[PDB]
Amino acid sequence: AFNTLVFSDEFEYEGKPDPEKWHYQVIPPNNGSWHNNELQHYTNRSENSFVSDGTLKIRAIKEKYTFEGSTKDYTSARLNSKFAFTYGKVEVRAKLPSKKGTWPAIWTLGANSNETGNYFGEQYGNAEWPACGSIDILEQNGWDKESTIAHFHWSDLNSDEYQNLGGTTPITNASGSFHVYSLEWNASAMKVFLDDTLVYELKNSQNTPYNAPHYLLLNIAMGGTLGGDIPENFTDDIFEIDYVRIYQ
Ligand SMILES: OC[C@H]1O[C@@H](O[C@@H]2[C@@H](O)[C@H](O[C@@H]3[C@@H](O)[C@@H](O)O[C@H](CO)[C@H]3O)O[C@H](CO)[C@H]2O)[C@H](O)[C@@H](O)[C@@H]1O
Ligand SMILES: [Ca+2]
Repeated sequence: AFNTLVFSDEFEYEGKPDPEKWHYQVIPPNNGSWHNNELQHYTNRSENSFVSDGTLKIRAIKEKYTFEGSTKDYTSARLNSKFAFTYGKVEVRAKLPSKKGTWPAIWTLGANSNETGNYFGEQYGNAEWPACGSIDILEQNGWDKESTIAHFHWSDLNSDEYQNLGGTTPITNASGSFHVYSLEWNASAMKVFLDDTLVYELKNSQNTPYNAPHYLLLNIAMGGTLGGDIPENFTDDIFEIDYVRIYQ
């Protein structure tokens, strides 16, 4: 159904993520910290993201880092697409971090999120999460690298009731072998796959925030709710992305 390519990055250049395509988040949203009790700051430096040899790397590092008076013990990157879209098929081919404590994600936020320091501000609205909606195409927690997560977080348009549900699936060699993490999203349903396996399908409806533009996020959080305990010896780890493609 989704046969027209509308956004892609094949990462076949060298240096910073293409600034026509990617926006960095660096300002923490919660008084000097990220959410979910996560332990990193996110930066735009070559320490934490770079493109080389046909692939994007996001790299989390145990490193003391201070931003605007708030010191953390880890650094990473959190990218947002400067493409916003309503419906489509998103495909991201990647290798995931292997190390305990890492929490990689490939996900979306409604573009009316107005999250601090994002790219779209109040252009589309001002719907504080979860009312803006989100789709998790991929997460892994810190303690089980043999499973992936797909999940949805939202409140219905006629509600302040927060909903959150999804599924998981087994994965083999998530760090050493590329897999394709994908979403097929239309007015009827949102389906998340790992290669050809359906991880979760949620029916769409007008009562949901999944009928207006979303943007993509790519990140590695450290610690926090799904990162869990980080080994004392942690040095650094990479989330390597061969491409992002979006079709409509
Ligand atoms: O909106 C203010 C509200 O924010 C809540 O923080 C949420 C985070 O819980 C949420 O975490 C993401 C997960 O839902 C899941 O989508 O996967 C991603 C990637 O792993 C997680 O980051 O992210 C949204 C958007 O940044 C935050 O708004 C606080 O918990 C809550 O107290 C506060 O009111
Ligand atoms: Ca590539």
